[PDB]
Amino acid sequence: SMSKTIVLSVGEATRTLTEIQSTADRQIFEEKVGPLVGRLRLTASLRQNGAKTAYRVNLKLDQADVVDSGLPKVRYTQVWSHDVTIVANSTEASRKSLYDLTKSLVATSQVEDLVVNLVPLGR
Amino acid sequence: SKTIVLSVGEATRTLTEIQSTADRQIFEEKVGPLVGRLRLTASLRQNGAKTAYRVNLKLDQADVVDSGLPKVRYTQVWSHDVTIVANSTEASRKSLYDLTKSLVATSQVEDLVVNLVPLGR
RNA sequence: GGCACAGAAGAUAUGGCUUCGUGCC
Repeated sequence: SMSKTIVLSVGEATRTLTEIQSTADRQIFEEKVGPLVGRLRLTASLRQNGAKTAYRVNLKLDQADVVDSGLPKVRYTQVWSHDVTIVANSTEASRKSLYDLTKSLVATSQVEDLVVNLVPLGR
Repeated sequence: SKTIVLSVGEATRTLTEIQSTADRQIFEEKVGPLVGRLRLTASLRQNGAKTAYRVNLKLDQADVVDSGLPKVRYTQVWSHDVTIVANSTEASRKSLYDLTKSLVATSQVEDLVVNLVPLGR
């Protein structure tokens, strides 16, 4: 209850990423299940540019593939990172619109097909 | 012609392909002035080793104020970089897809992008 | 020379870029 988390729902299941590191710049959430190697991990950071005219949100989801013939071992890692440029004097509506448009984009079957089957966008 | 349709509430935005190369495509919302049209750029490439693919997706949103003559004030962007291992299971790829679908839909992520509120509750 | 790197920093984004690091021919 008291560790901070982000909870991801995939259909009927939910997957809780527990915060394992927090610094002024950066945050790391990891899923507390399974082998200690290759746990699902979310790295997130917020940063201003030198001019203080824009922000950069970085989010990075690392999904490792662990095989366990004896003791566990990460075979490979697949990653989906995000890089969001927010302008400091932007209207809130402009940021909500970017968010709304991306939530829709990622939710499309076309983007599912691209990532899962390498099928080009456009129908 | 080729399109992708995005749905916000009861509204839709139709992005239409205006360009393609062997490994890149550019979609715009072909509505209104040419100034500041919503744009999606999509790329697919291989590893140096040919053991992985990188998918790049980038949404550029200009802020246009139309007081007679349109002008871009600023542009905000949300880009994605996806690393897909070549020999991987469809299940593992679909899982990463679903986890990210869910990640972006969280109100924590909205709070981050819209209000700069750090993640974790 | 050429190439690799989910190495680091910068960039409101042809961000298919720049610089720096490390490694392979």
